[PDB]
Amino acid sequence: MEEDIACVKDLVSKYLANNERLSRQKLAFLVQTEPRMLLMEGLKLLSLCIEVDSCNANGCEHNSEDKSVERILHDHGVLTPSLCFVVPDGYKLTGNVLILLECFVRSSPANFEQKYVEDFKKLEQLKEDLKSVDINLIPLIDGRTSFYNEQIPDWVNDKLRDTLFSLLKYAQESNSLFEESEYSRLCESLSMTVESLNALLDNRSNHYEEVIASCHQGINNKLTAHEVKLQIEEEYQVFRNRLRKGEIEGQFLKVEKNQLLNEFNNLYADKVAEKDSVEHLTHQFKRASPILRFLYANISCQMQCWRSFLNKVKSMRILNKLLLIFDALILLASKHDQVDRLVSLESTKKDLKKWVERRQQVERSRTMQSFQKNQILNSIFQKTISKATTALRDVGISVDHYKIDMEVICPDGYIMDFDVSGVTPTYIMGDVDLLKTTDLERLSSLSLALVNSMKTSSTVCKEAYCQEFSLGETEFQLIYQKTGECSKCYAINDNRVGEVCSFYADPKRYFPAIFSAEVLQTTVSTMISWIEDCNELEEQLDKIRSLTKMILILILAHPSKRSQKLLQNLRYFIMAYVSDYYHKDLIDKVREELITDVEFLLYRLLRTLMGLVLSEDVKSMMTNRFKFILNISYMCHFITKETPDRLTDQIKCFEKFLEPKVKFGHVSINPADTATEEELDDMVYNAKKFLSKGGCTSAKGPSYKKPGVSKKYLSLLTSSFNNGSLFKFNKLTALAVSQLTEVFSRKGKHLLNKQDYEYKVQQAMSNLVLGSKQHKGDADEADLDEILLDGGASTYFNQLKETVEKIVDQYREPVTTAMLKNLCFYSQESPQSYNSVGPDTGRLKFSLSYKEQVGGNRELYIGDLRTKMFTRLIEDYFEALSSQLSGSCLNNEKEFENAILSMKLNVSMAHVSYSMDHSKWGPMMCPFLFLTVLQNLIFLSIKGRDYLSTLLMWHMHKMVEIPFNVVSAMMKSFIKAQLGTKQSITEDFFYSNFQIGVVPSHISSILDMGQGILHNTSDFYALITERFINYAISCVCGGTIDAYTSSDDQISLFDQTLTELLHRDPEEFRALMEFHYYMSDQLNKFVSPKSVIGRFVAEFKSRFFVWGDEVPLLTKFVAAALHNIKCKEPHQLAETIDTIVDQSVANGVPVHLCNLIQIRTLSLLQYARYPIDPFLLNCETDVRDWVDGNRSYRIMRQIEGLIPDACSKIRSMLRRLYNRLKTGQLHEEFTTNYLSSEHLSSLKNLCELLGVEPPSESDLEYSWLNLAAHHPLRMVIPTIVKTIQNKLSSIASGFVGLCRTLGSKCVRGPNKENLYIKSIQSLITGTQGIELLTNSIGVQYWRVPLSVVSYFRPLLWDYMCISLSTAIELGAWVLGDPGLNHIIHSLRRLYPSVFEKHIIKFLDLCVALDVNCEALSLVSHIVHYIVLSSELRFSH
Ligand SMILES: [Mn+2]
Repeated sequence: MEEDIACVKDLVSKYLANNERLSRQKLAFLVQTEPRMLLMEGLKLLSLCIEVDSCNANGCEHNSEDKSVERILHDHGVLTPSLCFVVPDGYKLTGNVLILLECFVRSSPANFEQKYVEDFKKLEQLKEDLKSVDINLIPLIDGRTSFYNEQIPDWVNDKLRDTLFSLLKYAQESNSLFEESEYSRLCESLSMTVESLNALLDNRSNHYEEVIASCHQGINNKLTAHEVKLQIEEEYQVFRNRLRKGEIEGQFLKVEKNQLLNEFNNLYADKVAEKDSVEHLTHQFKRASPILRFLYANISCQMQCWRSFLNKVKSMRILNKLLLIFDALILLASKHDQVDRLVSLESTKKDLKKWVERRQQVERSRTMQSFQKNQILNSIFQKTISKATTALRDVGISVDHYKIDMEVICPDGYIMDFDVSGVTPTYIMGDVDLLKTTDLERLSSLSLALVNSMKTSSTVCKEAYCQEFSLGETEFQLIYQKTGECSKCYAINDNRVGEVCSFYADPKRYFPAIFSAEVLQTTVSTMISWIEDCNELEEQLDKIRSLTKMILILILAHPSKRSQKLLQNLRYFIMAYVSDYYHKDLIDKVREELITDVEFLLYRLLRTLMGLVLSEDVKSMMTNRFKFILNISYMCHFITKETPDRLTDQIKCFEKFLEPKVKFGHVSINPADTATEEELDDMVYNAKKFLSKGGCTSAKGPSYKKPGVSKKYLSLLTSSFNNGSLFKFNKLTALAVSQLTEVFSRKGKHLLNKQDYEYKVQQAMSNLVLGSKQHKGDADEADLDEILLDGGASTYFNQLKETVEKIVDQYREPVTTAMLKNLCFYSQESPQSYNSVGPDTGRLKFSLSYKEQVGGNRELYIGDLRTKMFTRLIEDYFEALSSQLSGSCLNNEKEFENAILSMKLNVSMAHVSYSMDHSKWGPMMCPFLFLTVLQNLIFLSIKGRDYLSTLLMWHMHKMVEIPFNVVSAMMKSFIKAQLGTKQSITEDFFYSNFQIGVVPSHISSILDMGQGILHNTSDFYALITERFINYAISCVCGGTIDAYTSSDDQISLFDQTLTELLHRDPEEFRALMEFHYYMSDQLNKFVSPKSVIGRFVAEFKSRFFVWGDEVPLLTKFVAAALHNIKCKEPHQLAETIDTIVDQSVANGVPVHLCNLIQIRTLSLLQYARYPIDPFLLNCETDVRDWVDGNRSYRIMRQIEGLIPDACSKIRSMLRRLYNRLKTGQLHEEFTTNYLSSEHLSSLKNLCELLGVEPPSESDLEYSWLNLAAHHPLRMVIPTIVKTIQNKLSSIASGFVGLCRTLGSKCVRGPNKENLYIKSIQSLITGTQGIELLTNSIGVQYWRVPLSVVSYFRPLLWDYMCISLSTAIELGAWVLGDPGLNHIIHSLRRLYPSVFEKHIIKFLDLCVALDVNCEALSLVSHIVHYIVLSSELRFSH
């Protein structure tokens, strides 16, 4: 035993680095002969060296004596109260800023992220607590995946761990101490960790057997193919016989196009007259809304230089009264600009009324008088301007400042009297034709004004803030009082006469109309040219044009979810109108609640448009009008989707989640990590009730909306599948709350002047009453007591105790190797012996949230990494099972493409195409149903499926978290209803009767199946059920039905037999479809009322197909392109925009909109003072050759259009090179002639090698600004390394941030110093070369670079490498006339990168051409199209 101990002490005696504290640990280490003490001092040595590399790597002072944070601040003299006992690894105190460091090692990813978020939550607790002791805390977590360090070699450490593990093999150690929980925890903690985990005990406590018994209750799952057919035929015959006087006929009808219009016009008859002329509509429209009234009317430099200079100088450092001095300078500039702001809009966009200005000026002059005469004011002005001029000497000067020296020359001889004497002398309805752009231009100006008004800094009569926007030789002013991001009251006014219009909106919703002026008009023109018929010319096109323009402008002027949902129900309605058989309950889901009298006007416009489009004599064509109406809906897709209200949307999504639960009757209250008797009993009872589902054999069978699957149909399905025939200060604020509640009760003379008081008492009550109802945890899954600890981070414990007891009193009136070994060596809590309910660590803890979608708030389920891995295991197991099948279509592009081909082929033969959407696919499904359909299968090649069964059972008992905002709002509502509108909905009564007991926080039920958590299981089940139902229908009527399913929206294709049947017998077809509805409803596959069947359109995955061509679907992609401008480096922003435009042009959207959207994006970049370099965004005025072309191709195209003749010589030399780039002249000579070090001498030698030399004295004269020539642009080394490392707010706020960062410290230099863009512009200013732009791109300028400014980059080298990449990528026609293998190859070429970053024919060249430049789309593209005939003939 002691031989290998002497070998490992010899090993430490050889391979240890010389450290004194490690010689102290070596001194206590080598004197130990006990193996547990050798393991403790050895792992303490290793984790101690981890703390050495952590504290020395992060610069923190090492905590060796296990000093707490209160000990750290206690030794520094910072008095803290009794806080949480946390022992950090390293600490560093710098003034009032403390830095804490904690490090750990984990082998498994779940314990790594788990201890990561546990230590993250503890350091956020210390962050808020020491923030309440006024200390800015900087937490640092150094989590390491390996046991390596900077002290012991790798194989020596592996020999150490294999030596200690070679000491763990003896039995007397584990028999003596360190029992099998800590022994398996230690031995598995030192492992290198998986399907079918088997290191468990599987203590099923008589519960799994009961569920298996309830699953095999009456299901045969063993029948042959002779009883199934007879059973199905008998049941269908009984159903048909019942369909005469019994069942509700499946609620299927037959379209009467005129009746649908007469029902849509009379729909929603709250207050709408069904007689509206176009002229009266326009008259009401141009005077409808105050914003709408602001446009459609009959309206009719030294100051801005000073304003900008003052802003930029005030921003950084100058002082800290300052605003007073700046406003005084503004008044002097205005009074000297006598011969257009009047209220003197000062810095930060604020104005003063010229009255208190004189008063505080008198006060300042009197204070300066007592400092013992107008010259002292001028002297202060020179002091301030001198500080300004030196701060601008730093890097600015007279950079386009246009002679700010006026206040230096004129007022030297000068006066309050002059100022006041200069200040003292200083309908809404119209007819603007709907043919010009003035309306849209005014809308764009107002939208830009709002978006820029969002940028208020908010530091520290009419003292509100103002923004400016100009017009056709006039200058308006927007006024707003409250800053921030919330909806406010805005006022548009002028200075001439009144014109003070007012409204109340939200600024961050008006983004999609900032610079869109020629885009929308072209969309409208295309939509109308789509309707160039031979019948609607009789005075109808102008009405349609006015209607579409009014619709667009009303949508863009008023963003509201109501109009969005209205036009979505409109696309559903038109899909139903064009079809053959629609659902009877359709119009119930098309009517909505509309308010504010604007949505009613929108509905009147839509009704008139539908009447003008779908009147008599339409039988000429139908495709164009259908496409037009679809485009009007996806024109409602223009509205920004940014959750206009958070709390109401969360309440609504939670209500949609919970209503079907209480309708069933299995809502549970918070359990605690265990399994009591009553909940298991009611679980089994409701699982049995889930299977009752009385069929049509009874007298009340077709309930048609109740969840639950019938036992007989499930048994039939399982039997047909197993047979080879289916698929083959606290006290004072609390007393303030109490006295204000007393006021609310009795003292009502002062009605409401306590808004801020209302907020603070609301927050106090919500934090206080929820402090006594902590809804106990004991799981520590990173989110159980956050907000209650934020509110509690500044409060004492006994304080909370006395507050909660006094508030309930006043509320009753109106009515050991455990801890020292955890942090060093072994991991966190690991899965242990689990019951049939949970993993013995939790109970599959999930949490709910809402998702932003243009249609409706989708539900989202989020969980821990452990649960995520369990669900991923179930997911890919069922994914393998489904890939063994073929009918499914979720993610495999091959089968989806096959579905598209089959759909096209079927529609081309004028057959019937059934569409199907399933309502409430989330809640109506159930994991128990999955367990029951799985347990009754065969699946020949077994054992190991019991693990899958218990995993699926873990989902049977799962928990969801109610957000704290919801329960706080419910408590406020209950208090308001108890102290002081009687519309108690089911959820409110549920919350109230729960509050009578204990408040609920966690919910557990049966039929939840959180969306996305079990996606592939749902796909598998839906595939099986759809195939079985189609087989049943083909057996009943002798037909053939194909199906394609995506787990929510499915399509079905009927053969010629069913089409002939529909053409011959409508009654049998209606009976067959009602029987399909009955079958799909017996199993939990409820059909949504939006499902329509017909032979004109096919609805699948938001892609519509008709006979002939396919729907171009323009406006959806147009409005998508107008959106999504985030806060990134504008190169990546242009990448994203070009990708979206490439998808759009892969579609049917006419090219002319590509160029317009790109011009809009370039204008948005121009407005942000960001140099329009050529490599930023693609060329414009594009040819129709967006096919077979990459982004590099379009960059090459714009450079060739930008260079008249040199590109021709470059193309000639490159063709001669590519002819020599073949065998015999391999790239080794070229890669050795790379020469990316000094200059373009490589190309000089290449062109002089085989002919024409380049035209010098003009080639180097062309160069562009690469601002990221040394480092990327920061905002608060090639790209290959970024790809290797990646291998392992609102939308308007993004644009606001983009404009903010591009003005502040953004770019840095080769000296590790930050600077501005205007810094570079003031650095060049000329010096042999001026911008020399061409069509809006400020590019192409240099004379002879050869040491002060290296930000430039020649055009010829970039064009050369990009042309080489484009040529080797695709084709050789581009020179005409108008994953891991790459890593291995980069390791082969780059010698020093082998020890720095390790973790065929032309690949060497393409990877070589990426180390120098970073934006030429190489790595991104390495790892169908519909074009018009005329645009193709326009191609070159
Ligand atoms: Mn659908």
